[PDB]
Amino acid sequence: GDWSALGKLLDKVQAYSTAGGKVWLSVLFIFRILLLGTAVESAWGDEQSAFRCNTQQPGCENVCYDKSFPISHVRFWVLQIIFVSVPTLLYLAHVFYVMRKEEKLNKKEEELKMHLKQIEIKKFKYGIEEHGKVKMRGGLLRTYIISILFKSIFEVAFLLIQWYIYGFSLSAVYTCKRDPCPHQVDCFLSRPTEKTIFIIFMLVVSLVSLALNIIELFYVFFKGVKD
Amino acid sequence: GDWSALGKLLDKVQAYSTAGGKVWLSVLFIFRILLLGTAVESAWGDEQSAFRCNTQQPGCENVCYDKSFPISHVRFWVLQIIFVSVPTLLYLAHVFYVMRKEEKLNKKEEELKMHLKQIEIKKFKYGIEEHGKVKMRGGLLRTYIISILFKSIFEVAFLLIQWYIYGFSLSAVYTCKRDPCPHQVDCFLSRPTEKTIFIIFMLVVSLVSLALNIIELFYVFFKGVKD
Ligand SMILES: CCCCCCCC(=O)OC[C@H](COP(=O)(O)O[C@@H]1[C@H](O)[C@H](O)[C@@H](OP(=O)(O)O)[C@H](OP(=O)(O)O)[C@H]1O)OC(=O)CCCCCCC
Ligand SMILES: CCCCCCCC(=O)OC[C@H](COP(=O)(O)O[C@@H]1[C@H](O)[C@H](O)[C@@H](OP(=O)(O)O)[C@H](OP(=O)(O)O)[C@H]1O)OC(=O)CCCCCCC
Repeated sequence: GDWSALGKLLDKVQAYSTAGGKVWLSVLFIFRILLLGTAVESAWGDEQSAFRCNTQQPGCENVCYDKSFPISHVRFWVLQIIFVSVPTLLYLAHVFYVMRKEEKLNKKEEELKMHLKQIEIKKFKYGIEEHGKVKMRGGLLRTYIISILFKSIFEVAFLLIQWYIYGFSLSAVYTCKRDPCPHQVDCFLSRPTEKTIFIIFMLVVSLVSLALNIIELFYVFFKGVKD
Repeated sequence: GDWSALGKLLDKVQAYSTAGGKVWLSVLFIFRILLLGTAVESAWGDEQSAFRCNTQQPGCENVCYDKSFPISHVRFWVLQIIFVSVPTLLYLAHVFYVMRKEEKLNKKEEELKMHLKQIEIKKFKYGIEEHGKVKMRGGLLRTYIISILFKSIFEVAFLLIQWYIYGFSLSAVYTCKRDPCPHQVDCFLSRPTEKTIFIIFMLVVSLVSLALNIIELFYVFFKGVKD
């Protein structure tokens, strides 16, 4: 694949994050990315060539396959993985902006050495005191919360879309009724059992990730209330 | 074919018959027998090999053909021709019995030459006077009438059966729904137009024959009333 850039960026962002965020990144790296690339994507290797129908009408097989699978599961999961990673990058960008502000303020104070008072109050407001121990307060906390909410809503929306379109199982026999197939025809899928097992596994993984980020949000809210 | 024996017997029986009976025998020989043997039977030469359906399920073609054609038209017409010829043979047998009685009575009278009175009354009762001019009176008339009625009822029964089973036309496309064919399949006949034309022609011929024998019955009833 080509997941090198996204993996590198996630490795860059995982340095400064909460424990729940680190666990979420770890499970995303292990189960969502590694498992799909290694063995899951090989199952959908001949979902088109092994598909066949019980007719001799030309062109009915392509129409029935297009009717049966509007979009492959592997591509759907890739799109989901892409769409549940942007807000972390947004948080990384905001952290880098905070770092730039810290560097400029440090340069100004080094130049200086009531200005000290305002420099210190600005360094405390952004949570930059130890030169490498950026804390979450004011803006970073807001960005983190909105990122968590966006990730959760994207995941639940994708789950609902998948539930509406396909369901959570693949029957061994599919009934096709569309031109130019005369009347109704019978078509047979390929590897229904493995696909059902992997779909259930991915559903479980998605639910676990949802619960994990919910726990992370609750913990960060409690930490904010602590102050 | 093997119609030689029946044709010979009909040639034997046509010697002594009414004009309507002779015309009926002529039309039966010309249109019913000659036409069917010459060209009509060749049309149903590949009604099985040219039949095909739009499926690749093994054994569906035979089942659909058996569903479509319970009995071929040619065999039905042959059976009809056979079943609308027996009563003429029965009349021929009765005429031969009358001839035997005439020969025995002639032998007895030649032996003799009040007995003359009874011989003459028996020769008049059976209508045997001129030694070769047998007339219809008493028993022959009854046999002729019952033969005509039996022929008419057989013909109308066969016509009704054909109307109930097939109809009077063959559509170019037939819909088949029977195991092991999955759902419904489309099957295509062979030479629908020629078969429809010949079916209509045979129906017209049968109606003409029915009208002819009705006219013959009316004429013979009038002749009987004449006495
Ligand atoms: C049931 C758990 C409920 C809490 C779950 C909390 C989340 C969880 O499960 O792991 C993350 C957590 C915090 O780790 P993290 O390094 O971020 O935080 C440490 C500590 O918990 C305080 O946050 C700070 O020290 P102190 O306290 O001011 O001296 C300081 O962090 P910070 O403030 O400078 O950033 C750290 O010493 O790890 C723990 O071991 C918590 C202690 C209890 C671990 C044992 C379980 C009670
Ligand atoms: C509209 C027709 C209505 C009648 C249709 C009648 C049926 C029809 O169309 O053809 C058969 C018919 C009878 O022929 P067939 O030879 O059986 O009978 C002749 C005749 O008609 C009488 O029956 C008898 O003679 P006669 O009269 O006693 O001297 C004698 O027969 P039979 O008694 O010994 O067995 C015969 O001379 O032929 C005709 O030419 C009828 C005369 C009219 C022909 C012209 C048309 C009027």
